[PDB]
Amino acid sequence: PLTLRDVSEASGVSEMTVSRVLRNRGDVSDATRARVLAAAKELGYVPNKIAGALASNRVNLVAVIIPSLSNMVFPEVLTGINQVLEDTELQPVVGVTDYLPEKEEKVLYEMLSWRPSGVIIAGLEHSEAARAMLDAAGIPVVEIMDSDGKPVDAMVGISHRRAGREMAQAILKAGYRRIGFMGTKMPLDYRARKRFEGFTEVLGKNGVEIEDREFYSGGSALAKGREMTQAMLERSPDLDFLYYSNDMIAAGGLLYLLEQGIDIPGQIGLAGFNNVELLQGLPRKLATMDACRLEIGRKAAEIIAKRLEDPEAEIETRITLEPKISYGDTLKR
Amino acid sequence: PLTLRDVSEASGVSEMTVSRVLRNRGDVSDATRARVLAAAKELGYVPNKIAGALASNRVNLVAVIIPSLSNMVFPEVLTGINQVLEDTELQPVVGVTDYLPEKEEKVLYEMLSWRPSGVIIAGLEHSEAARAMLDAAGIPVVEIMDSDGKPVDAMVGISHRRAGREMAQAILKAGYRRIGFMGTKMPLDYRARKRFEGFTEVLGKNGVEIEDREFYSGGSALAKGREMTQAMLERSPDLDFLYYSNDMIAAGGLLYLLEQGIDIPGQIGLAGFNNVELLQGLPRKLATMDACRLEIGRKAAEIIAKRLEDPEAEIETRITLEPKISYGDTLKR
Repeated sequence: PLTLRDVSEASGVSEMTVSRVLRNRGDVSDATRARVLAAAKELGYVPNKIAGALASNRVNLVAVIIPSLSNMVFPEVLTGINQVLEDTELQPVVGVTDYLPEKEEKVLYEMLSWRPSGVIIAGLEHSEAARAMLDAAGIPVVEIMDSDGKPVDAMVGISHRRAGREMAQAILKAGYRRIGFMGTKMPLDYRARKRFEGFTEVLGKNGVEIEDREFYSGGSALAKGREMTQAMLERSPDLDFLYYSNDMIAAGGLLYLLEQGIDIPGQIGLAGFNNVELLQGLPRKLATMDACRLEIGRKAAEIIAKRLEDPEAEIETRITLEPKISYGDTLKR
Repeated sequence: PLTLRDVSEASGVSEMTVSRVLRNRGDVSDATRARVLAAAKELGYVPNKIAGALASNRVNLVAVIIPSLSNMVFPEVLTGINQVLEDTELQPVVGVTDYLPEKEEKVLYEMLSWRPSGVIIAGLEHSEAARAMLDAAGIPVVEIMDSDGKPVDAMVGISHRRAGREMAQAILKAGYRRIGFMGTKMPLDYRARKRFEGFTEVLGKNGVEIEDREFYSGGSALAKGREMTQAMLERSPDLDFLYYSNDMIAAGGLLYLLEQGIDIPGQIGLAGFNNVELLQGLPRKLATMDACRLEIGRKAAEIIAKRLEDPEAEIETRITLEPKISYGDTLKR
């Protein structure tokens, strides 16, 4: 339970003092200061830093609202965020939405009621109520991962539309026909859907129609990649190329194909998305594209950091990154 | 920055009434209570719920302090925490510590200054002050994952010493001699070290020892497991079993061996720890032991939830889970 009337018995000081020192209030000699502070540090007493008004006087909490920590996209984004804010000032905290508009709305509401200093949130699609909240927050807001839309305030991401188009072009160039696509967390993941639309736009444009497609509404996973790939290949045995919404499922498909002794890319080419580290420990190098996860995280915390230092900041807020396709050895012939 | 006045003018009622609807203090009819709430949502207004000082008045935040989100262990614990708190008015928030004591203390301090309603923190080893804060807090505190040492308050986990000891029992029994051990994130990960210890013991008491051993200071990685394993069969090509600190690196080693066309557990068997979903997508089924990730998180949340609704309750706060080894391929023989 421990409280103030306890820092006194140790600090041995009146009652009055303790406060005047904990929040840098009065003068108090350089000795009486580190006198009570060190007394409370022995007890484990931590000053109440939240007791305070609405905006203007906010807590050092930076709200990081993302869809999932189960893939391997955001763990890296958060790592970027931390490095930048590690310059002890603001404290990043993560809230998970599971891609549900409804839960994103409920989570942002909760965190906003705590009066944070900043908000870093994933994607550009939100419910009407959630969008209204990000608009009426008197604090900086950085929407991350996607730049195929209209940001509320700040933005840092890549164009998923492009990601899809580029991959489709490289595959057409490489000479594949009879494609086939597999994606997870659909239709909830708006970015994966955009990548698929970019892909689709180019193929049709060149008179090509995807031969087969498999969409799973649940989460990404290695097992799911093996399952979908084997199911699709039995359904459409003559496909020469498989495009996955992400590296994880692609990895699962890779291991299944190799296990079946199929020639990659001789018979079948493959490509995924995100360029996660896990790709470096596989027997073959999967074609993919870097989602720029680390940089997006560092840059997002970079904005919020400046904004809070110099209100009149006056610096770039909407950043669009353009990663390149890592070809590996599963696409080019 | 929107204010009550904004909600009042768009609602048609007095700020005093808006406040009573929001602070849920009045006796306002549901017709006007609904008109006010409906107006707050159109505007994007979020009520400041941080008007409570120190002990007695806490925010509805649940501090979830863990070391990493980059392994494949904690995202799952978090899912379990979320499932249980889904019902409640509590909102879990995560803080990463990178396994560093000094940093765990900084994160714990910051969050404790926001006066949370509960704390879920990984492990039993904390700095002097960090441990003191946890005990000075007047809230439910649950230490998760490790059940070895002594807790400050609540606890949910497994004995990592037992884990290593059990995996040693099964290994020796199957005939293996000349064991190799690979670990990652040591000496930062106390729990992995505890597993290595119980593993050693059973082996030393049976007159057996690790032929080749390599500890790694960095993070788990499928690629790292791959490199490590290759540098060990090149250094000591006569090993017959490889025990890994976690499944991530084990999976890397596994793929490598099957790539080298060797038989498992024919020429050499292998095992890990955690039992991550990723294992489900591999060509062979790696022997390992469940870390009870999901269950631990649900149970920690449950403890915090029940101790918040009825501080007088009296419930099981010290829980030790006992998972059993998961065989299949790679070990039995």
